[PDB]
Order: sequence, then structure tokens, then C-alpha cells
Amino acid sequence: SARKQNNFSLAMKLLKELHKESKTRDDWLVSWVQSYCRLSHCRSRSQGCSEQVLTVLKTVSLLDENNVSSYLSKNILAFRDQNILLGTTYRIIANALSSEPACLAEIEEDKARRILELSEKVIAGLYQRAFQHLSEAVQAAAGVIDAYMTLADFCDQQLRKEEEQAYPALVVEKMLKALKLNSNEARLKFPRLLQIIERYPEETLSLMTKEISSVPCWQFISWISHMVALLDKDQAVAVQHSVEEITDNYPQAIVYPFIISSESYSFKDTSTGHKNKEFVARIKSKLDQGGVIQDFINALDQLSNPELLFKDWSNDVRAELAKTPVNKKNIEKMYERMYAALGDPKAPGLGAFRRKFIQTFGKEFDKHFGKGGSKLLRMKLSDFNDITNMLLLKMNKDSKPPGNLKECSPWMSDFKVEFLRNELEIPGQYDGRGKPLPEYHVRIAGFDERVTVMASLRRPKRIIIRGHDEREHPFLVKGGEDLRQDQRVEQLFQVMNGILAQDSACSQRALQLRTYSVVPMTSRLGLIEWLENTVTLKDLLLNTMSQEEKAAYLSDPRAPPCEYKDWLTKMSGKHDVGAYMLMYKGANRTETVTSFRKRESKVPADLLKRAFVRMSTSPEAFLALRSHFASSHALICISHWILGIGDRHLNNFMVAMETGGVIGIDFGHAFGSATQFLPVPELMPFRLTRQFINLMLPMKETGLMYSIMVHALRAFRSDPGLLTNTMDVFVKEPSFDWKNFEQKMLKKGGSWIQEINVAEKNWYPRQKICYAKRKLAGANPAVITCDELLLGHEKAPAFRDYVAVARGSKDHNIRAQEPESGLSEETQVKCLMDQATDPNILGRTWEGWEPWM
Repeated sequence: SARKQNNFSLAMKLLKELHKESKTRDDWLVSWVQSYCRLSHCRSRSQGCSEQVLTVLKTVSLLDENNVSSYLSKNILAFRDQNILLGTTYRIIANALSSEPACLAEIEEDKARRILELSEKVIAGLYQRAFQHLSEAVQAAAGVIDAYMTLADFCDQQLRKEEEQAYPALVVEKMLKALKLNSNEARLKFPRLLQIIERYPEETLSLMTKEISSVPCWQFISWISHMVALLDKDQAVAVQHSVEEITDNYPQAIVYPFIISSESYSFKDTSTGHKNKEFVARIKSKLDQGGVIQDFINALDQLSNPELLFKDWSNDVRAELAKTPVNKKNIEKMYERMYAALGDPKAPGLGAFRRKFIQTFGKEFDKHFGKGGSKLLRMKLSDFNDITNMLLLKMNKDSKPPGNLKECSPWMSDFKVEFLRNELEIPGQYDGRGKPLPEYHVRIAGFDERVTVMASLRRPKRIIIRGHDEREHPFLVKGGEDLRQDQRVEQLFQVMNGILAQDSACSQRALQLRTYSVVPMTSRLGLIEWLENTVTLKDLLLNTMSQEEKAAYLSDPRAPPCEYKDWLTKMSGKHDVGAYMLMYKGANRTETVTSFRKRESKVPADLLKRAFVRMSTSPEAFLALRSHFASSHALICISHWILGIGDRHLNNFMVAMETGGVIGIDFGHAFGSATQFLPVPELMPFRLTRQFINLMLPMKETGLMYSIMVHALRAFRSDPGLLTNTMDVFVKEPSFDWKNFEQKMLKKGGSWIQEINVAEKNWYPRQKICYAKRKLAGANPAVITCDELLLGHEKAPAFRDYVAVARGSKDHNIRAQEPESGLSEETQVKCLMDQATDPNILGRTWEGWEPWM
């Protein structure tokens, strides 16, 4: 327990006094020495390179002492554990030696000759010794999976070194055998096998096809979206039986991934290309056999507004016809896909699903298609696509609020619970991690009549659909948005808080990210759970202000917004977006900080404190509200900095007014992209402004937001691997690229209007992982931000000014006083906080980010 809780030197103090009473009787000295080895490894984990060896040669001197002539001689359990321990010690020494330039030979010659038993030659010998010891261990529930996983990750990290042998033949089988019983760590490490297969198509293919059949089926649902997209391309024979039997056993965790993968499909003209076509046809035929999932998706499609759908269509055509002058036989097929459920006034029939508004849309916009069908369908010339925006204006002028009745979708409204029909099985379940029980999963037995529309620049609708469990499950249907990235970041947060719940430092504080289920049934149509009793942070700040204060904030051009705009346009001379380009060089640190402080001194300081004290009615529960708010916000801030998540404006943050916890949404920039592909880069690692500092104003910010961030960062960086492997899987996913990045950017407006072609090479889906590993293994956040600016804002005339303002001044801004790498957790988080609260950075950020509040 002491070793588990990181409370070191207490296990040492007790083991020193327990050493004598361990060799008098057998079957105890082996356990004593193995615990000593585990303690030494754990202590060496959190130490420097020079001291890492000095604390592991001592144990190996003691571990080799008290030799095999004991209970260890033959019970093939102590032997296996000891082999694992020797392998771990040797690999630790090898990693410590190799990480440095091998200039660690400043220790006394005694240790030099002690480690010289078996330059690069000794390193290779140590690696070989570790490999042999691990092989000996694996040659022999719990206690056996450990050796399998140890050898597997050893081989994986050895192979990863070559990216910048017989290991692939080993690791695949050695980890599939472990996963066969139960292994969540290998479950999260599964797509590394896919990367191995892509790297070594000539080996282990038949090995997997023979081995993957033995594994239980339900351990694959958590990664089914990778396999379904995999079988589209080559190497589909690697795993095809598992998909077939999983769509046989559980034909509900496959339908949506299959639909999204089959929306964009590919094949080959060879025998292999001709192969798997019958397979995918058979899978699609055995699925949707009742034709009810497609009916549900079509019914939900009518719920989405048509105005923003046509806006997305206009963006798509104005991008394709412009950037692809030689595009052929694409505009007509997209024209019919758009006609499928939106175009014709005579939709009744195949179109169907009367809405009284889409049919009203089939009453004014209908047959306004001369321009359209009569010309672009025949000559197919681009002509001018900007002569269609007044059409959108015309349909927007009649943007009546729908949803007064559910009769806007007849299938939705009269969805009686019909008898045996291959029932719907409401999306969101099938999370993996255990035996699924589809008989216990809830199913929808009726949709609520009342439907309300939110306000998020897309106007998503809220449905209050019921369930067969006699419960009411609210949901928020999102139309026209690809939710695959949201699913990926939610899985990332799941593994993140799983890591967070595996250390006494963070588990004692009950540190846990709050996640909401996200499930996209198809492209441009997904469901995100609508959490109950939550208030957006911006609304919580606004509504708690006095009426006069709110009026003076939204008007009276002395308020921070208009004053900031006037300051920018006066310092730069431009009244348009992008004036920051010349505004950055237009001021020094002193003028910027003085102006920022003057502008920030307008909004009330204790607005958050007033909001928290206005819904407590007790000095005894207000403290327990503020504490929870601060703790959760700090945790999500450090977690967001671990990834590249940016664009943390007020509307994204939601605070659960019931209990004070904070949640984040709208992960539109999964990895570092808020500081690269924008007119104005976001230089703050996270959000920490005056309303967060003054929430505990009589008590400096280094009190509660500091220890929480330190503990979370230590928990993340002390156990790399699972998190790093998951991020590497996500970045290399082929649905995450600049084919949908620009799509979701044009889904919004104003920020990063997409007109570029050379930058498509500037995506670099290989440096994101390098930067994440650097900032996770210890790196100055200023250095990381400067590197991101260098990558994304190359040959920019203001790039030098950007790096200068993101670096520091050596008189303040502690974030530039430390080595560029090898930082400790406390110093790293201090640099994070200083960058977040630097007035210079906040004073020259995007206006919409609202830096003042």
C-alpha cells in the first residue's frame, strides 16, 4: 500500500526493520526481495537520470544475492515474477543510459564496472538481457497477464524507436493472449496492432487471423469504428470474421459505424478488391433487415432545420467549384443527394415525413430551381456561385420557430411501440468494458410531443424521448455536424479519468472529468446527451449582474468590448478582423499591460463570488460550492492543456448550477490547432481570468488551483503509454485530416475562412504526437507554443513578434527563466499559470474569446 500511495521512505523504513525477519523462514525472503525490487522501480520512476541508475544497481546487487537456492528454486511463480523484475530493472537502466547522450559516466568506476558486465555495445547487451529475461518470464486471471503485457509493451517501445526483427511476431500474440481473458490496458492499446499491420503487411497477418478468432467478441466494440473503416481498404482479410460475428451477435453497436464508414467507400479492381465486396454486401443485407434504423435516421433528419443545411450546401459548392476547376461527375451526384430529402415539393412518397415547414419550404423555395436544375445540371459550368446568397437570405427572412408540435415528423410523433419489429435500441450504449446485456439496454417506446430549439449558431433541437424503462431521457440532436471528433475526445477523456482514478494523490481529491455520451448515427447527424440542470458560464456571469451593470456592459462604449475594439483599431489603424497582425508590433509590454489593466478594472471583480453567494443562503455550503468549482475547473484546465484543446471561450464552459461543477463542450480543435490555423493564434494554454482569480480573492491562486493541477499533471506524466498510444491512434485515424477540418471550420463563420492549398501539406499528422510527448515528458509551455507558431505561422512577418510575446521578458514572466526541457511538474505548472495569467498575452487575444472576464 505504501508503494501504491507513493509515500516513499515509509515502506523503506518498515522494510529495513522487516529485513531481518525474512530469511529465517523460507517463502518470505522471495516476497521481501520482490517487494524491494518493486519499491526500487517505483522510486526510480520519479527521479533524475543520474540517480536512476544509482538506486537500481543497489537492488540488483541485493537481488542477485540470496540466490535461487530457496523457494524460488522451483515453483514457477517466483521464477516468473523475478524474471519480470530483472527485465524491468535492465530496461530501466537501458532507457536511462540511452535517453542521455551517454555522458553519464561521471560516477565512480565501481558502478561503471558493475554496469559494464553486459558505449553502444553495453546498451545492446542490456537490451538483449532484458529481452531474454522477459522471454523467460512469459515462457511460464492475474499474475500471468502481467508478463504478457510487459513483453508486449517492451516490444512496442523498442519498435517505436526505429520509427525515428522478431518483435512484431511476438507482441501481437502475446497481447492477444492477455486480452483473451481480460485486459483493459491492451483493449486501449488495440489499434497499435493495426499500425503494426500497416507497417508490416508481410508478417503476423495470418497469425492474427488464426489468433483473433479465439478472443471474445465483446472486447472489440470499443474500437469497432477503426475496424469498419479498415475493411474498406486493403488488409480486410486480417479481421473479417469478427465483424460478421459481432453484427450477428449485437446488430446495434455496428449499424452507425457501418453507415458512417459506408458513406465514403473505396475498393480495388484486383481479386482482393473484388473480394470483400460480397462480404460487405452480405453485412449490409443482414443489417437493416427490418428497415427501421434507416427510418429512424430519416425521421431524425427532418428535425434539422433546412436553412443551415442549405448554408452548408452553399459552402460545399462554393468551395468545390472554385478549388477544383476540373472537377467532373461530382456536382450532379451531390445535387441528387441534396434533392433526396430537401429539394422537390413533391417529396411525399420517398421524401415523406410532413413537417409543415419543409413542406412550407416546399411551398416558397419549391420550383425556384430554374437557376439550378435547368443550367448547372446541363452545362455543369461553375459560372458564379455567389449569386445564390440572396436565396438563403430569402429563406432566412421566414425563419419561423418550429417544434410547437412533434407532428413536424410523423414517424417521430406516432411512434407507437409496435410488436416485434427489431426494436430501436436507443443509441449511446455499448461502451465495451464487460459483457454486454442487450436485454437490459433501454429502448425507445415513444417520443415526447414537446420539442424545444437551443441557440448555438446551429439551433440544435432538444428531444425528450422516452424509454421502455419508464424513464425520460433528454437528448440534443445535432444536424450537419460530424461528431466523430467529439467521440474521439470523449474517449480520450474516458481514458484520462481512468488514469486519474489510479493514484492516491488524485483519487483522494476525487478528481474526475465529467463526460457526456456522444453518438453520431451518421455523418451530419448525431446525438449528444443534454445534461440536466446546467447553465452556460456566460449566462451565469451575465444574469447575476445588476440590470444597470448589464446595460453598461452591453452598451455605453466604455465597456471592455467596445473599448478593446477601439483600442485595437486606433493602435493598428484598421477596423476589420485581422488588425491584430499590425497591432502586435504597435505596442510594447508596458502600454499593453496598462491598457489591459485599465479595461479590466471596469467589470465587477466579485461577479463569480456574487453569483455563488446568491444561490447558497449559507456560509456553510457556499464554501463547498466554491471549492468544487475551483477544483473541477483546475482539473479540466490541466487536462485540456495536455491535449491541444483551445478556443476556450465562455459559451463552451458550462457550470452545473446544481452542484457547482464545471464541464466543457464543443471540442472543435482536438489537438493543437487554436494557435496554428487562425488569423490570431490563441497563446494561452487554458482559460484563467480575473473572474477565476478573484473567486478566492483573499487567498492567492497558488492555493487550490495549484495543488490540483500539480497532482493531475503528475498522474498524467508518471504513466505514459495508454494515453500516448490513444492519442497516436486518434491522430493517425484517416477521418481526422484537412478533408473535414476545413469542413467543420466552414460550418462556422468569421474565424479562419478557408482559402489555401499549400497548407494542406502543413497539417503534419506526425508532429502533433511529438509535441504532445514533449509537453507530457517535460517541456516549457512557452517553447511548445513557439514551436506550434513556427510550424503553423511559417514565413509570417509577425512571427518573430509572436514568439517574442509568447516567450517572456526575463524580468517577469517566469515561463522564460527555466531550461527548455526537463522541467519538474511544479515548475511546469507554474509556467502554465504564468502564461495563462500573463496580462501581455490576454491583452492581445481574439475579441470573441472575451479576455477581460
